[PDB]
Amino acid sequence: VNGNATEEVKVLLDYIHSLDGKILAGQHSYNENPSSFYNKAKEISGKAPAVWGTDFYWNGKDNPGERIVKEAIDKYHEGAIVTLMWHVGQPKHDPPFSWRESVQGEISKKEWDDMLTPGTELFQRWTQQVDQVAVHLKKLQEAKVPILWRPYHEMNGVWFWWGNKKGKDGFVKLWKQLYDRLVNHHRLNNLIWVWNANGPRDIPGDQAYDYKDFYPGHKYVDILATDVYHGDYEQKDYDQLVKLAKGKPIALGEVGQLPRPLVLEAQPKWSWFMVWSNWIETANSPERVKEVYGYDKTITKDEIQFTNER
Repeated sequence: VNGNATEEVKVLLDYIHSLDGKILAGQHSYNENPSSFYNKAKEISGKAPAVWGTDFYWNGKDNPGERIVKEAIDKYHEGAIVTLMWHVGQPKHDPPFSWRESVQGEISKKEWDDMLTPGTELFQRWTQQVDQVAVHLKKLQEAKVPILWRPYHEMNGVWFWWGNKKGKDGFVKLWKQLYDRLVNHHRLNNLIWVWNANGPRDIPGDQAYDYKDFYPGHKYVDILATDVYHGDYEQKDYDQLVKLAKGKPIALGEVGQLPRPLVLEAQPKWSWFMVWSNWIETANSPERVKEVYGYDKTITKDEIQFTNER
């Protein structure tokens, strides 16, 4: 969607568009030890994941960005595909951001509106929090690393402060404001924009609403993704996301229980999956990890081949 996209983004997006039934194996790690569960997945399966993921979440004393960037460049240099997300507290707060009180804290309609209104204190504070991540994305651009960038994820859920914000002044306006700041202000051209929702559900106190109610338009999204835990690979949910994506790639942005081959045969459009940290052990038997990593359509790091290198 970025006319100024770098060559590594165009190469990676062409590769993802070419998967046509194949799926990249991926693994997320907490940024405190940003490859610890990537390495565990390799120990369990015998193969390194194709996709390496971590998170800019500033939950501890120190800004994690430098540590993340150093390992992302190393993993890219090792041949992995890099994905990054960003748990973050509210503009009204400072890091480290409390999980319960900030990331999942309440936000008023006025505070939300102010964060989307240039000139207010909350908009100014929001720009500063964005810039604390942008500086690291810019270092990754200088290293020529393309990023599967998944900001403000699970936005159809009710649990995050940015969640369940409907209407033209809701989530889609936050997405576009972040897009403008990163692409136009910071001239970040190495990002692939992954709009990463949650599987919908109508559970009291724990709802996640329809995908389309939070989609900012094709102009602002490269890839659509969803998070599927408990093995809940519903065919109808897959059909809903494929319909919204209208030819854009889709992916399993987070999973716990891995998708079995039968699920992947029925749902071939998933372009990657990313297991959430130690769910690689707690939600999957070693046999299941090996079954999925060994499936003929699953691509691990050693198997990535860009068509221009053949």
